[PDB]
Amino acid sequence: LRKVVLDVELGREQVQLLYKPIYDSIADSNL
Amino acid sequence: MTFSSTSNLKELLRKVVLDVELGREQVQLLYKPIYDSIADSNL
Repeated sequence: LRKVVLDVELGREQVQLLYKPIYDSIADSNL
Repeated sequence: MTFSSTSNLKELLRKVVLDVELGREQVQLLYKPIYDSIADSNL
């Protein structure tokens, strides 16, 4: 018979960059 | 002469029935907001 999969919601949660409002970014490859 | 004499002869008297509005209450589907439908005719 036909095979059907229960399309359930799994997978690890996405992670967000929460630090940005605090730190003052300094970007330079010369450091 | 008395109406009580002819009371039993129901076929002579006008038949009137008072409306009652009797029946069965409609049954709504309350579960719809909670569930996610998966309609497939070959499950």
